[PDB]
Amino acid sequence: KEMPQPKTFGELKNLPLLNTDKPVQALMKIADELGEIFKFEAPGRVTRYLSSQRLIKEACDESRFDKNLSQALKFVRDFAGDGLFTSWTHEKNWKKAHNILLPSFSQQAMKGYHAMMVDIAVQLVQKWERLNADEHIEVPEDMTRLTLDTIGLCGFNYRFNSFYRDQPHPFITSMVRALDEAMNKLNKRQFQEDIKVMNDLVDKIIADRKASGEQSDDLLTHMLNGKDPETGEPLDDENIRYQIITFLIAGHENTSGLLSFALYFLVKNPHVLQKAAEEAARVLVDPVPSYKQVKQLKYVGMVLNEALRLWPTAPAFSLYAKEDTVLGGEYPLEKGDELMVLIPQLHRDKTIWGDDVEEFRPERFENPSAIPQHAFKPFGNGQRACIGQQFALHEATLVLGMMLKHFDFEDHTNYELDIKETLTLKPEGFVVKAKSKKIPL
Ligand code: HEM
Repeated sequence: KEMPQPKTFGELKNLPLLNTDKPVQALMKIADELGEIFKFEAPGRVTRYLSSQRLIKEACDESRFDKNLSQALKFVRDFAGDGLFTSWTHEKNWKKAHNILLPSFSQQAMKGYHAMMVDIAVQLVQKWERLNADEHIEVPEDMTRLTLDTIGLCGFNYRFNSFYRDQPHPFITSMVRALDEAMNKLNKRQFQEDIKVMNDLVDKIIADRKASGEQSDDLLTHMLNGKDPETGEPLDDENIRYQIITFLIAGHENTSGLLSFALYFLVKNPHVLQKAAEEAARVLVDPVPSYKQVKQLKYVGMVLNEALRLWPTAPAFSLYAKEDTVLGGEYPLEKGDELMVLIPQLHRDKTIWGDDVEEFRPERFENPSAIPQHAFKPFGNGQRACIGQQFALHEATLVLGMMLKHFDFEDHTNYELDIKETLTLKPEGFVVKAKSKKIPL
């Protein structure tokens, strides 16, 4: 009935508790200690962190709670604007973009993006094939090159050519610096210059495409051709720009983290790596994988879900109460009160998953129906769930499948997991050696 709360520091309230490089990891320890719900205050502000499936299922009731723009999302809005990720649900442009873009992100739509995903995946595998004996792989670094380039190509048919560079394309450098700055705020001159570098490139590409009239298999074509069924209006060019920025911003780091954490768990669990590699070998019988083959990589799909269980790479989302309501028969909330869903803790709820929650066991997902509703939420909730979910999973399944077909892997440093936190999670300094199986690529 009365809510637990961690240590306060006078007027600073709980804020100093998050004065750390790893705040989600600190929050998980507070959840370990305090249980399924705790109050957390800062000077301007109050939230409640939820960790149990029992309470989070109620928080996922869209008649009662809607997505909140957290402080992080308000800072990111300085360059992401009213794109899908940083808009309120009742903003006109949220509904308009959601209606136009939804079918373009369906599983069916992945058939159209597949060729460009494969173009970048082959670049990754060729890079590793071309390493000499004395060399290792920087895993998150290379996964980030891959996901950035894939979203650039599928998003607006632009090649960042990350596998041709030590220093990223200047748009990437500006984007990464811009995110870092907004996360650090939780400079001003540089922030503005980086916003400008981002808008100018994206605005140019939109302008070039409208001029040529070329039709391609990318999201920019769908957005130029789209009309909202409700209002009948297309997106304007400004909003199209914010969406392109958002796909890069919302998508690249989470998908790179997922691939990195999956490879981490596979090298730490060689029996699981072997079962996954055996599937990859049986299924991916052609030098270039087909869309239908990726669909047949069931166990690789399970590996990815179990990596998302333990370390969901967008680990928290924020909600507000639409009206006064009582949570779990115990905790009265007022209209506008905010809740945070602490996804890594939810995914450790022993009442759902059994006592072995820290173990990496992809077989938990053998029968996707046996997972209770709202027990597994790495892509958020309801109409404000990740629009990129099918894209992320097709990309990750394709690339992991190819990695497992083409190489044997060695954890040559006996790497110790260190999770770096920004807007996303990543296994910092994770490195491996890959020995080629010398299979036609
Ligand atoms: C494993 C990779 C990914 C994870 C774990 C992930 C996670 C999430 C989560 C938890 C949300 C909800 C945020 C909130 O409630 O505040 C979200 C929203 C969103 N994501 Fe993803 N994401 C991933 C990949 C992608 C990719 C590849 C794209 C684009 C190509 C993308 C685009 C978006 C967009 C536009 C939204 C906002 C949707 C809306 O509210 O209409 N994400 N993501």
